[PDB]
Amino acid sequence: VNITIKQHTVTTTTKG
Repeated sequence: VNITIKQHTVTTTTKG
């Protein structure tokens, strides 16, 4: 899975 990862990455990436 790369959904949760990409998600948890939005926390440190704040991608919109």
